[PDB]
Amino acid sequence: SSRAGLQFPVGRVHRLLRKGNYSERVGAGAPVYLAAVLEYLTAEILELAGNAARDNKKTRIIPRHLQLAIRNDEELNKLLGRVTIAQGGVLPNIQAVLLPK
DNA sequence: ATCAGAATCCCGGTGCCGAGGCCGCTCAATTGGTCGTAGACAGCTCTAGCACCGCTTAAACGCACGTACGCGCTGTCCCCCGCGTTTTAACCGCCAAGGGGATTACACCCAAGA
Repeated sequence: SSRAGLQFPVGRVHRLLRKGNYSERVGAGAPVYLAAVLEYLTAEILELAGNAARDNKKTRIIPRHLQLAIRNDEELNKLLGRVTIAQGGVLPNIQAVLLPK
């Protein structure tokens, strides 16, 4: 992790890939790549959640912040389409035909 | 246009259990070395993909006319929209079923074992 400049563990990812019964041999660049991708995804999600929390005057990330960060982003909603977030709720979307005319 | 009215958001205020910081190891991560096979690279090939022509024809577009599905407007009465009353989902103290100490007054005498 220190040689690749990543916060996610490289040895743990390598051990998980070796014990997960995915392939006979595992290279040295695949765990680094997977850890980097996971770290980038986590960083994007956490930044969006922190922005949503700052928009609500909150200092702690709650599942509602994660839901608002995932649903507002198009790519994050496409990647997590069939993903359900517990205690996250939904978006405050009201149809125009239901408003008082 | 205009007001009275219940419903909603932000601020003193507070404290507490969840969020956050620190210590000891020890089992997983790291270093160093010896096998070693799956991976990278060069070579032959012919089959598979690609571009183009000859002859053919049913498919696709413009024309003609109305109409019936498409859609605005109307008469109705309906069954949800919404408030008032407890109640049903559980939460919270005294009866009449029994288990036990206590008694057979008071004072005196005789006989026979450890």
